[PDB]
Amino acid sequence: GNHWAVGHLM
Repeated sequence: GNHWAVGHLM
């Protein structure tokens, strides 16, 4: 996965 962008999928 990616470090950031952890506030969209979940």
